[PDB]
Amino acid sequence: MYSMPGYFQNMPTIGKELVNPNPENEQEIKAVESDIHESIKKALDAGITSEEKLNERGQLSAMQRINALIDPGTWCPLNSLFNPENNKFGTTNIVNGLGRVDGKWVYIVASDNKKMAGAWVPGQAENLIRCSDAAKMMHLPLIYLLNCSGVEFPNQDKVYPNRRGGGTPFFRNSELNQLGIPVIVGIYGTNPAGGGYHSISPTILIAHQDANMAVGKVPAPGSVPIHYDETGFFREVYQNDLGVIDGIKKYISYLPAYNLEFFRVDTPKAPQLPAEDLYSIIPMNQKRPYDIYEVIARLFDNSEFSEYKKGYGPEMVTGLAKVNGLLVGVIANVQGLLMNYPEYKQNSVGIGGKLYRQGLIKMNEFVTLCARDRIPLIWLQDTTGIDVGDEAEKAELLGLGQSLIYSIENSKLPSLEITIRKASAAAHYVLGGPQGNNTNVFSIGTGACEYYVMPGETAANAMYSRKLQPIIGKMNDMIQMYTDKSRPKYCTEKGMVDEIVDMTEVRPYIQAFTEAAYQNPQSICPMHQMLTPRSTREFETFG
Amino acid sequence: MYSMPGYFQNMPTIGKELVNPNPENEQEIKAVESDIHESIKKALDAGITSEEKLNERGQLSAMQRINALIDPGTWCPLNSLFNPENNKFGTTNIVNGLGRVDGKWVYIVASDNKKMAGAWVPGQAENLIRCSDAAKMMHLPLIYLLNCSGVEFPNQDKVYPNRRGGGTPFFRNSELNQLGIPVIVGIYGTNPAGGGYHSISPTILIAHQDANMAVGKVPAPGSVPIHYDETGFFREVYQNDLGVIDGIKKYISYLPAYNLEFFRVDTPKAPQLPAEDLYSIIPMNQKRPYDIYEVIARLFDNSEFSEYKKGYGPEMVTGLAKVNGLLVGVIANVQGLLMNYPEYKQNSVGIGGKLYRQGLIKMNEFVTLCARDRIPLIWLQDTTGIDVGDEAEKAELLGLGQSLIYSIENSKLPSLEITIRKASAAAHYVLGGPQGNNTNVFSIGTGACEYYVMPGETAANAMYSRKLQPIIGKMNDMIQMYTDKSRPKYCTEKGMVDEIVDMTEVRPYIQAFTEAAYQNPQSICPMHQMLTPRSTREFETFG
Amino acid sequence: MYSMPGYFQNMPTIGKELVNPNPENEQEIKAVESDIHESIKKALDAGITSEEKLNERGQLSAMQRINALIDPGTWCPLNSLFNPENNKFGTTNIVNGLGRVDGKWVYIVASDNKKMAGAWVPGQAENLIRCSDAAKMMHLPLIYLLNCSGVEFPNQDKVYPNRRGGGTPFFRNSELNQLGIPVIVGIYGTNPAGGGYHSISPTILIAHQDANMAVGKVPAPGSVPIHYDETGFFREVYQNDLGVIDGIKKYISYLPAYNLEFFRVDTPKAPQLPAEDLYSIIPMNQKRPYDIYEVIARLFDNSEFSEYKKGYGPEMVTGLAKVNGLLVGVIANVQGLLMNYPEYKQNSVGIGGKLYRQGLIKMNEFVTLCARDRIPLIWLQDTTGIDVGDEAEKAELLGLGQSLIYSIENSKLPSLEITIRKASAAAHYVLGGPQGNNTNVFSIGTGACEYYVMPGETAANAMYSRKLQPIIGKMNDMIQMYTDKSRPKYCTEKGMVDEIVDMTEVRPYIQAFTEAAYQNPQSICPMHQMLTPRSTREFETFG
Repeated sequence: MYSMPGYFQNMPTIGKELVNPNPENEQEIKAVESDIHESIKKALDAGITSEEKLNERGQLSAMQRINALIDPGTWCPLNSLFNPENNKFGTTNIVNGLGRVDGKWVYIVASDNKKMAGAWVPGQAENLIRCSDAAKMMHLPLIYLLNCSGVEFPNQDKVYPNRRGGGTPFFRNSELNQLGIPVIVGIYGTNPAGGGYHSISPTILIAHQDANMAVGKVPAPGSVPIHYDETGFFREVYQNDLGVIDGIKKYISYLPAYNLEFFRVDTPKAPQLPAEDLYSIIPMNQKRPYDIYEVIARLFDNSEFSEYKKGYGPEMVTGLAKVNGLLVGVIANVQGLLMNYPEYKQNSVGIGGKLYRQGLIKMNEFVTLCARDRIPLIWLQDTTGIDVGDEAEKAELLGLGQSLIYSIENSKLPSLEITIRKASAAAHYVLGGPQGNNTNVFSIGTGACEYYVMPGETAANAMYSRKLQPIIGKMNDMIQMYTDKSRPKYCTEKGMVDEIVDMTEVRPYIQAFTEAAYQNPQSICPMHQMLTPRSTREFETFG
Repeated sequence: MYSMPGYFQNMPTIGKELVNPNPENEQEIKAVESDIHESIKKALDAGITSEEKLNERGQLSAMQRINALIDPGTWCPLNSLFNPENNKFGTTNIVNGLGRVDGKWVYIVASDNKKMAGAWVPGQAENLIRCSDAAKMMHLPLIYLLNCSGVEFPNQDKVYPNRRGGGTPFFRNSELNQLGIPVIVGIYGTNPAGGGYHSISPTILIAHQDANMAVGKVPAPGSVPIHYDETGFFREVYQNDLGVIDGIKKYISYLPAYNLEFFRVDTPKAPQLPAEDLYSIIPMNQKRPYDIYEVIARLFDNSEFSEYKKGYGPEMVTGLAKVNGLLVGVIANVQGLLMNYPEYKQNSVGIGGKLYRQGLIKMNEFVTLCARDRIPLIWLQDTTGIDVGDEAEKAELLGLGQSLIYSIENSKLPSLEITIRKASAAAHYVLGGPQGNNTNVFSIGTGACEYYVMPGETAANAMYSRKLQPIIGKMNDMIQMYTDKSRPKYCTEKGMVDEIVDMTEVRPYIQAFTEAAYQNPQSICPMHQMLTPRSTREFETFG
Repeated sequence: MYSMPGYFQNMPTIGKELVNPNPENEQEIKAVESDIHESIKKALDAGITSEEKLNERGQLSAMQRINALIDPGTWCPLNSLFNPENNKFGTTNIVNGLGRVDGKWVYIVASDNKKMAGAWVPGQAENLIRCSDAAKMMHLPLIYLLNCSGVEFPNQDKVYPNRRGGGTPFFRNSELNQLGIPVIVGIYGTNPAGGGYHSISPTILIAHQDANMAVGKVPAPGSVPIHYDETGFFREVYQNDLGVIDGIKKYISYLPAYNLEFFRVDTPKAPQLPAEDLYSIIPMNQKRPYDIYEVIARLFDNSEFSEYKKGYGPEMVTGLAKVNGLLVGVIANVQGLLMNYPEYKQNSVGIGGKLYRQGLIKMNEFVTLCARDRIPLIWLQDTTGIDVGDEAEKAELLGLGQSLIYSIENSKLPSLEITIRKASAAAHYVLGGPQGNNTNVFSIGTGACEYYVMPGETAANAMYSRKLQPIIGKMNDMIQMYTDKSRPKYCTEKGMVDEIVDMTEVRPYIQAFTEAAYQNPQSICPMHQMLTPRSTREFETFG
């Protein structure tokens, strides 16, 4: 009951059973992961009010609202620790991510009512734009669990004005609507001005009986007697938080969505090798290489993988894989030394994690093929950059990196980026990096990830070279600075990567992304009209 | 030789001769203006190298390159003092704005080679995105005068990574290209990594004989012997800065552009009343009202203006005007008390600068009419917000403000916003504010402008009310804070408004915007098929 | 002064000097050509009034208006003999095609005022839609030389009503406008109803002093005293036909257009081998093969050609060429027997003109590559179909033909199709056939062309096989029928091919198409970001 089994089923299998486990490496990754989890716990509990205190007053917390809304085990948080402006509570006062509601993936934004009743705080507008952008790119419904008191008077200058401030999301909600993407808001508590516009901008308004939305024992402006009884802007009103959630569930049940079976090329299948091995496979020792095929084997269905142009551009892996039976294009760095590579140099060894002419061209082609086939791209980054020097320049490397950018921009397909370890240099950008604002929905990273323009020592040796012990002290300060400012938690705090996820969460996020991309795609390529599988086949049989 | 003179020529004239000039007011505005000019002067001269020193080494400064490129008197700088991250030199290391080249308006970005040879600095990516966005919205060619050494090692974390960092503009350049908007780069000096990608991302590459672009007495990687002789990426090479500029001029001469006469409905005509009167008309005393018609009379052709729905929504002026013979829709706040207004209240007086039901609906309609007619919108803001209270709420004010946002988002036309004085509350957003990222090309402000969520005293009285002398001291601190953080220079430094312009520069910026919007529009409504003029007429004759 | 000379200049040259000329073949082609020219002459002179009689009355003919408008030698007529409904005068009462005006290519439609003063006749709406569609696809200005008396009362049922009747072009003109494509009308004589709407629908209205346009010694409704003096719909009025033309020239001079130099990769160069040899090269004996490279050598610049995947899919030629220095992708059938081909059969010989797996995939890829690179496609058809049988079916031939359709539809680029000889079967469709209404601007054919579903004898042998002399008489009748209904003139009369052009006119039409496509393209791929040249190179060097 699937198209072209000859192409899409019984694909080459990859990966080996993990013969030599590494407990110390696993220990190190999990300690990054534990720290992430601990920080999130702390950030979610931070504020001026507790879950307990809110509950007594009649209010669920953001997470209680989310957990009430979603199918169990489907919460994929993003921007959990996003806090670029260093808010004391450690958050942007919203909780956001992907969740599934009776089988339909939705993008969720929940005001954190522990923190000045979900007030605007520095960094929040940016966080919200990342949410609407994800919804836009995926053509995925946006859900607000809204409890927003608007602007705090001390810091209005950082939250009220400007191109990408508190006013942008209301336009972003109109754009979503004009693109045919529904926004659904559950309206809680007092929402004047900023919250009022967050309340009115969505497609569907579900209100709490005690909630209000307004421009700005006299009742709070724009309560239910007004926005239900008079204006009719509140389409439905409910006694309590859970009723509002169930109202939301109801309108979500109304939303268009494919039965994903329509797009499957196979029965969903678990990987053949366990994800827990990733804790041994992906080295915390950034100098150590690993086999990327072992990672791909553990993230994609049945450890199946159909490689595009294997042997050409061996610094990269590009090929098709399946996620819950759905087609994705995977683009992943190869680690390790590459003998007699690259081809434009004599007697040379190539460094895995770097980009050369063939990998760039191979990627350009693959993106373009997947673009045409409407197959979403998942990028697995572990990169140290593009090859440098005049031999690299003559090999067109600069133009090829940019060609890839162009190819990506041309794809107009939702894309996921996963930083396995290193996100560095121009390579981070061109490898479906978060800099492609039209394509990259968001990015995630493992506990083994790190982000920099270039390595600490490279930067230090560069800026201080012209010293031809105190200078060596400045150099090592810079190196440690670069280390400090490239740790997973710091990177996600600045939003360089949207979420640091556990090794056992990577596939789930891939599953969430892929199923959300196929939920209601805006463009289709029938399987029998797909070019990637054919060109892939032809390369294997013709040379 | 123009369509429908009966509609578009001999429009009602507006404005009176300035009978009572105000030298003190003029003195106050010009002192803001002088401070702006002084700061710009200082910021342009700041850095590690002088114009003199660069010239000797063979390099023109950003401004010398710009002035060499553009028709005299056509430079309309934007973001001159944009510096949200507080860079010590006071700039984002680029100089940007609109310029005209042999009659064709272009968007210009010039690396400031006085400042670490045009290195990436905090705030620069954002500044650059404002440039590409303007080019996108207007379908206007983007010109780089590029001299970019890439990343400074101390601050890479603030400039290299993230969704809207140093990598975004390369995607933004690809998008421009895919939208059919050409990017032209004059490549100066050393451009590794970041500069390399700034060099390769454009459509046309004009290089200086000593310039280089690269991924990253051995020659600097990717010099002319490489990118001219080998790769051919440098399409043209020139001996000197001026040759590069002339190369750029040549490719600009190749670009498509209407003779604006095609779109004119009239001979360009100067306003009938002089702009210097604006210095008396627009009060620096923010409590004093003024006649907006006196402003509109001095900014638009022949002081002509064709008002839409005069008498309905008297808190707003909406109507058609001409800019160098071209049709624009003007939306401007009315100042002064409005007797027996608004209509949903009894025995009431309306405050000019505020938005009520009729003005919102009138604006919704006018935007929508202009959208259909492909007439670009110029918004003149002097606003204190939307009417508040449950009578305002029953009058649908929240929904109408949002309707306006939707209408704006629906217009998909380039729009200019000019803050005459007050940019405050939700009103700033909905009045074609910079929060509409798809529509507002940029925004400008006069020396009389000020930006806040709400007035200082309102915020102070709000946050401290529940004190039922030291508290009054905290309140007055906040008030002074709000004043500090709402001055024209501060607002433009944070990019709340892109440029503070002289009263005598407002029309020129309007002329630059309008002519740039009509230079190569992506959509046309023939004049005889326009609805705005007809509906306007019908309202005047039918009631 | 061009990008990447290493890729785009000094391309492999092709073709040989014509050693053995064939006067009889040349005689046969030219007799088809002479017949075409004679028929056009006759059709242009047919009607109720002569050029002489019109001139005396103050009216130029369609062709005099066209010749007055265009640069000499640039007229590329289309649909000259289009007459599907068998109008007695042999035309659709309009004259249409491509013309150049002071260097700007435009699409021209001229009412034939010899024939019931340019009245609506059967087939005319369809002819007009082919004109607006071409203008749309190429983003090329549409010019009406209008002299249209509207509907003839005897045949209103065939011209007035329905989805694609006399009313469609007015919507088509609005769409052009909304797409930013200007329509310019010179209005001559009496234009009531149908002509009135043809007059009002354009962007720019230039009227003759005695002309009128209207909904429907009392003056004809909507004369100059009305539509100039009152309504202002006539933007300009002129004394005479030539003044109107010069008015039109003026507004055309106002239109945006690239200097084509912007897009050139080389100096325009004539082919190295003369086109007159095509008269010997292309065999009128449909059983005889020829070398397609000899044709490509004579149509494209400097007989240069950069082949994509030479040796793979040898039934097709796909590669880049230059037309007046501009990049085009060429897709052409290979003639002759192909030893040991195709690959999915054993001990087989392939027939040139047929499509097999590799050529289909190669074409899919090339279209997709050119799509990404924004390189317009020129298809040279000489085809007898796609390989048949279950070996062809297992080789996915049906799915690959459809994949190609999908690829073409995905390209969203203007495309030209030239039927060198045979346009038959599904192959005609998939080879950038006129059935791709979003992509194929129009199609042209040589005097050696012929169009059928399948050959006469194939159809005869198919329908009568089950006769297991009078039946052989029915079969030969059908064969002769198929011959009758597949001749160049008949095919163009039915609009199967838009124009039959002389062998020496093919390149000129290619030059007209290509320059028109690059005049104002809606999307750009910078040369250094193009993938086709790189993938082409990589195939040559890697295997």
